[PDB]
Amino acid sequence: TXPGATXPGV
Repeated sequence: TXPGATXPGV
């Protein structure tokens, strides 16, 4: 996720 908590995706 995110970041934080990447994306998704990336």
